[PDB]
Amino acid sequence: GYDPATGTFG
Repeated sequence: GYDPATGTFG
């Protein structure tokens, strides 16, 4: 779920 690339959650 967590977006590591952008550092968000989607």
